[PDB]
Amino acid sequence: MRKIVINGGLPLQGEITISGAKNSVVALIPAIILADDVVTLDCVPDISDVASLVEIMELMGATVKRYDDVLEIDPRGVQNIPMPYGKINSLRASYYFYGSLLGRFGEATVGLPRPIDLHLKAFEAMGATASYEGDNMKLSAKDTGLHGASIYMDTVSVGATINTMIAAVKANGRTIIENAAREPEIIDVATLLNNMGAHIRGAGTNIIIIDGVERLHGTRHQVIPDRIEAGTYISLAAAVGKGIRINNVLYEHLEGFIAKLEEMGVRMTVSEDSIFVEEQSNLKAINIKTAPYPGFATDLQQPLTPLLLRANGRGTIVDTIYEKRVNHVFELAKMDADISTTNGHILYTGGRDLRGASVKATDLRAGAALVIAGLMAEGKTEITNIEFILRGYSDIIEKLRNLGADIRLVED
Repeated sequence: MRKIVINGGLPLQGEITISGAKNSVVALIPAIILADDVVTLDCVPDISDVASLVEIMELMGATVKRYDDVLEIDPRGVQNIPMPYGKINSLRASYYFYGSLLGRFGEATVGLPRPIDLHLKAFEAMGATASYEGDNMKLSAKDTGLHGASIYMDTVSVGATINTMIAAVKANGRTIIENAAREPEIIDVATLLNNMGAHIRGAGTNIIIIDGVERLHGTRHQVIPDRIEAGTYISLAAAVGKGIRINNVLYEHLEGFIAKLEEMGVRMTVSEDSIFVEEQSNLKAINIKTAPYPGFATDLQQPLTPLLLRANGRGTIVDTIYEKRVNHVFELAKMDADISTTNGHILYTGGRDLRGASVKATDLRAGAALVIAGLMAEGKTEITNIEFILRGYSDIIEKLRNLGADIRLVED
C-alpha cells in the first residue's frame, strides 16, 4: 500500500494550474447529445469519470477526439439505445443522461440495481412519466414531446436543477425553475447551452427561466475550474509558499472564501484568471461557518484549517452542512496542533509550530489538510490511505514537487 512522505519547513515557489470542475464536466458531456453538430470542450480534467463518460458516449454512437485537455464530441451518430446498469453504476451523476435523452429522443431506458425522486418530480411536470418493468426504468415523454412548466424545487438540488434545465432547452414552451441551486456548475452548463443556441435566463439565481427551442447547433466551451481545488492550493500557497501564482482560477466563484482570507490579512494580487499569493505574515484568526453557495463551501473548511493554525489568535469552525466533518481534527492534533472538538464546533488556537507524524487520511478534503500541514510541520510526515487523494487532486505530487516541496510517493 502506497503512502505520502513529506519533509516540511521548505518555502514553496512557482506556478500551479487548477484542473477542470468534476461536477461541471459530468453534466456538459451528456448535454452535448442535444447538439446537431460537434461540440468542443476545453480545460477538461483527466479523471476516471471523464474516461467513463467517453466510453458511454462511444457505446451510444458518439465519436470522441481526446487530446491535451480537449474533448471533441460528435453527437450526430448517437442512437436511442438502453443504458446497461453495469456501465453506469460506476458513474457519479449518470442521471444527467436522463434529461439529455429526453430532450433528444423523448425517452430513455435505464437499468436499475432517494434523491432521484426530485428529478422525476420535475420531469413529471414536463409531461414525462416513468414506467417500471423488471430491472428497468423508462422515462417517457408525451407524443408531443416535453413541455414547459412552473417547477418549484422543494429541496435545493444541484443535480435536479441541471437535469431539469437540460431537458427544458429543447422542450415546448417556457420552463420556470424556482428555488434553484446557485452553484457555479449551474452557470457553466447554462453557458454551454446558451452558446449552442438555447434561451436560458437567471442562471446563478434562485429563478431560472428557459424558453424551449427546436434545434441546437454546435459550439466550443471552456470548462470552469474546480473552485474547491483552487481554494485548496490558495490555502496551501498562503501557508507555506513564498511566491506562488495559482493559474486557471475564477475569483468570482470563491467570493465567500476570498472574503475570509482578507479578514485574516492574506495578501494577494488578482489578474486575468489567475491569483498570485505573496509570502504571508501576521495572520489573524477568524471564525468559519459553512453555508450553501455563495456561502463558505463545506469542502473548504478542512483545507483552510492548517492556514488558520498559521494565524494568531483563536477561532471557531462550524459546519452547518455536515455537523460531523471533524475527522481531520484528531490527526492534526497528532502533529502538535492546538485543535479540538466539542459538540459540532471545531476549536483552534493557531500560532505554534507543527511537528511531523504518521497520520491517516480519513476523507478527501481532510487528507488535503494533512498535506498542507505536512508541508508546514518540521520533520517527516507520513500519510497513509491516500489513494482517493491522488484521484481528488490530479497530478498533485508532481504539482507540489514543481513548487519546491519535498513530497514523495512511496509504495510500501
